[PDB]
Amino acid sequence: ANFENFIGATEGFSEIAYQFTSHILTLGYAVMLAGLLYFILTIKNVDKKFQMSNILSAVVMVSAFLLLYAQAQNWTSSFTFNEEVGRYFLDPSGDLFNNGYRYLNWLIDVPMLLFQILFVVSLTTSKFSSVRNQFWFSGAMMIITGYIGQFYEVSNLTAFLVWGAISSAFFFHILWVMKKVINEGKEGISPAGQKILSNIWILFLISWTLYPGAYLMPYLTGVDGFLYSEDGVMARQLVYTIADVSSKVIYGVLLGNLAITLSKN
Ligand SMILES: *C/C=C(C)/C=C/C=C(C)/C=C/C1=C(C)CCCC1(C)C
Repeated sequence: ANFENFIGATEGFSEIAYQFTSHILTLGYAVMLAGLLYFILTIKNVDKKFQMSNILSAVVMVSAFLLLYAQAQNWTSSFTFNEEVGRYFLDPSGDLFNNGYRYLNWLIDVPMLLFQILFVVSLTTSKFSSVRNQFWFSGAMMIITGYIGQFYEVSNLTAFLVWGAISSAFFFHILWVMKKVINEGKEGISPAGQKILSNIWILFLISWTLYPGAYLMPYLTGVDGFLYSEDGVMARQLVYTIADVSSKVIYGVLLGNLAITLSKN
C-alpha cells in the first residue's frame, strides 16, 4: 500500500516516532477548530462585499477539522505496541493507515482556497469565470493524478514519480494563473493593500510547494537513505501539518486583513 504501512509492517515505529506523529496530527485538527471559531467570529469586521472569503475560510476549516481528525484517529488506531521488540507495528486486526482522508480534504479545499481570493481582489483584463474554471479544472486534475501516483508509492517508484510529475504540471498552471490574479489585484489598490498581496503570494507559493515536498519526503535521500525510514514518515506528517496551517489558516487570516485594508479608501 503506502509507505507508512510498509515501515509499520517491516521495521515498526519507535515510541517516539509514533507519539510525535500522533501529537502533530492532533495539533493539525485542533488548529482548524480554532480557525473555524476565528473566521465565524470575525465575519462582522469586514464589509458585506468581502464576507464570502470569511465564509469560504470557515467551510475549509470544517473540511479540514473533520478529515484531519479522521486521519489522526486512523494513525493512532492502526499500530499496536509489541512488548518484546518495544516498537509499534501495523495491526492486522485494524483498518491500516489510509491516506484517503487527506486526499479527499485536498479535493475539497483546493477549489475553495483558489476561489476565495476572487472575492477580495478585483481582476482587470482577465475574466472571473475564466480564472475560476482554470483554477477548478487544474486543481481537480492535480489532486486526481497525485492520488493515482500515491498507489505506486512502494510498489513502483517509476510510476509514482511519473504521476507526480503529471500532477506537478497542473500545479505550475495554478501558480501561473494565481500570479496573474495577484498582479491584476495589485492594480489600483493602496500600497498597504499591495504589500499584503505580495505577502499572500509568497505564502501561497511556499506553503503549496510543501505538499509535493512531503509526497516525495521518503525518497529524498535515495532508495535507502536516512528518510527511507520512520524519520521520513515523521517529516512527511510534520511538513503536511505546517502546510495545512499555512495554506488554510494563515492564508485566510491574510485575506481577511486585505479585506479590512481595502475597506479603508
Ligand atoms: C489544505 C490543502 C491544500 C492546500 C492542498 C494542496 C495540495 C497540493 C498542492 C498537491 C500537490 C501535488 C503535487 C504538485 C505533486 C505531487 C502530488 C501532490 C498531489 C501532493
